[PDB]
Amino acid sequence: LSISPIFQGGSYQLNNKSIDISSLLLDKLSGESQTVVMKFKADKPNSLQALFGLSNSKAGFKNNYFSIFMRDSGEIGVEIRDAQKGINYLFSRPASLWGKHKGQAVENTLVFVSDSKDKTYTMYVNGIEVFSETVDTFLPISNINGIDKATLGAVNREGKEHYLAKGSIDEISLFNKAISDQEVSTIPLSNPFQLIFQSGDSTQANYFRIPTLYTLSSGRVLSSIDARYGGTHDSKSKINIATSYSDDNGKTWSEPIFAMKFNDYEEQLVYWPRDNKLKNSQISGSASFIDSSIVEDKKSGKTILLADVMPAGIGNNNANKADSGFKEINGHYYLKLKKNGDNDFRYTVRENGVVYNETTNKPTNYTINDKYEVLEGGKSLTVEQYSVDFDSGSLRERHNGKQVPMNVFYKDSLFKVTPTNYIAMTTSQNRGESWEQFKLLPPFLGEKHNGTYLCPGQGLALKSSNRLIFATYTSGELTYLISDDSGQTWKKSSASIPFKNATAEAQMVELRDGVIRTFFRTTTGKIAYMTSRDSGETWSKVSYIDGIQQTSYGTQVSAIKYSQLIDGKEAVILSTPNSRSGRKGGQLVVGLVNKEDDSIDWKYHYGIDLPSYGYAYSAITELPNHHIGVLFEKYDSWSRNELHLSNVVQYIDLEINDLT
Ligand SMILES: CC(=O)N[C@H]1[C@H]([C@H](O)[C@H](O)CO)OC(C(=O)O)=C[C@@H]1O
Ligand SMILES: O=S(=O)(O)[C@]1(CNC2CCCCC2)C[C@@H](O)[C@@H](O)C1
Repeated sequence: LSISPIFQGGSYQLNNKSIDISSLLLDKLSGESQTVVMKFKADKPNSLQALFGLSNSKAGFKNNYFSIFMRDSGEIGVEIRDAQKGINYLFSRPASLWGKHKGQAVENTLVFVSDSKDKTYTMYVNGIEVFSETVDTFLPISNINGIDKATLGAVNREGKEHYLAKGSIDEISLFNKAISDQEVSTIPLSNPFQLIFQSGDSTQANYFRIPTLYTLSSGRVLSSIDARYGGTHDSKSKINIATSYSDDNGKTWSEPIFAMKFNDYEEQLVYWPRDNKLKNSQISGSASFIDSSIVEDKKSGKTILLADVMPAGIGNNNANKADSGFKEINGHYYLKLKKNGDNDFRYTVRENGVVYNETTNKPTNYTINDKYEVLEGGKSLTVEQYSVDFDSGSLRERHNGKQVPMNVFYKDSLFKVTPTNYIAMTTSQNRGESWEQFKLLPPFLGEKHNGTYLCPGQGLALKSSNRLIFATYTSGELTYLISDDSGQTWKKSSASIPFKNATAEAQMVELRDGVIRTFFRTTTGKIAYMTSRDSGETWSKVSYIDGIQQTSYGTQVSAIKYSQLIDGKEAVILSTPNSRSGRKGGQLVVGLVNKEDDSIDWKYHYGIDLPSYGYAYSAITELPNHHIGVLFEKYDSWSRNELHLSNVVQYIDLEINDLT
């Protein structure tokens, strides 16, 4: 750093008894700007505990203190309080911490900058900015009226220990300066994780959800994700699908590119509001992609990626359930279009993108190209792009002066698709270095049924054939999409399930040649499964796994077949929260296959981090060196308290010995 600390100490054990460092620190504090750098572990935290306190300990001044505190939910924050000044600041962010990794307490690196010149308080944990708050009336942390105690592991209020901590502070430094963002980035870290996608990267999305991982035949490992712009909200929103790969067993990852992108709205990095008045603000006029899945095709060598596609302002809540968006004429399916001013859909898209008029069966002078863009007489039509802002105190979506190709999925398009959900595919011929323009899959359940929903994660490539399968769900069933010709044509295999309107997110493993077990989310608090023994043509009844708990609403479960024997048996690995309370208590569960009947003995449970720390959607893959890569949402993506968090989708590397 550009300056030396005014105080430095270390190896403090916090065992429900605070340590007083007043004599060491208080007379060193000077000026109105301070930086606290603290390396600390808390693998068995109390419900709510202070790591560091500056306080007025005298009778009558219980509300005059500064503290850095944490919760056993993983939340970190500060309080800055002075009764005389009439100031009570509370800043925090959920899901900011690690507890344990590979059975070992994680050294978290916390940097808090209190900057009087910019009147801004900024918190970083593990190299990640979790909050930055500017105020009209700045309160320097050591200018609190009557401060007489500096405390580790509690806050001294009126002579008593409040917020008693269990943990350790291995290193703490304080500086009479607000160190710059640049200098913060030089502070050495001890992180157990890495980021593949992150705020400020090439996607310019401040948020990410729905990770995938897939190990390709070359040894490259590929990842996809929802790059979500309008906070962490599902569609309707602006969301693109981004990808990144690793050629060195997950050690380093490429700068992300888009596999599927719309441009009716600008790609903006926005700090979405988290207060109770505005947090449900939602980009409402943008088209989007959501929930991707990846597979590799042995035949063509192509990588194939599917995702749901949502027209402008559409998501699963308002998608028309009674319309596929296609017209069936003969045995063929054609995308329907509504033209500006018509109250019905009087057009279809035919072969070679010719826009046809259904009311008179004439072709028009309009065509749809390979990017689903509108051409008139071969000339590209355009629309004006939108940008979003909260400058007026609420969400505004408005034209920004920039023209972009007119797309049938856009709000401002001359021709518009049916307001319902679709599935598209794209392919890469260079293992994720570039992606083709996407194609819509045809409808599978008839003219008047909305599309199914893609199960995020991996598709399945069968070992002994060229069959490709992508699981999807809808009301009352899993609908497996099957291709035997490199994704050129698809057919459905329907498998009834005993829940109506479920989110039956399903992932498959091939237990042995032609035998597929599918594990899926339900509404019962238990993960279910079904088996196919004819490469997906037919499916067994549904069974449930005991020994793992989910919530009533459930969470995606990822699943792989391990290439190596474990305890002499074939192994399957599941990744899921294990909790009936929320999306937390992340585990990998190792199951050994009983060859006699293909039953699975769930023998090992690996705790990814604390039971109380967040874990939601996840991706797992066997890396080429036989380690396991896990990319997962490290927060509760269901909780309405943990919306719009940045850099919570994280990646770790595990070995089987860590799991057993
Ligand atoms: C297409 C879509 O909306 N998919 C979303 C899915 C869906 O909303 C479901 O109906 C309710 O779980 O929910 C979740 C979720 O965190 O639970 C993530 C998906 O991105
Ligand atoms: O067996 S595959 O289905 O082709 C696959 C990869 N197998 C290799 C075997 C050799 C070690 C690394 C993983 C498993 C799925 O989880 C995908 O990652 C693709």
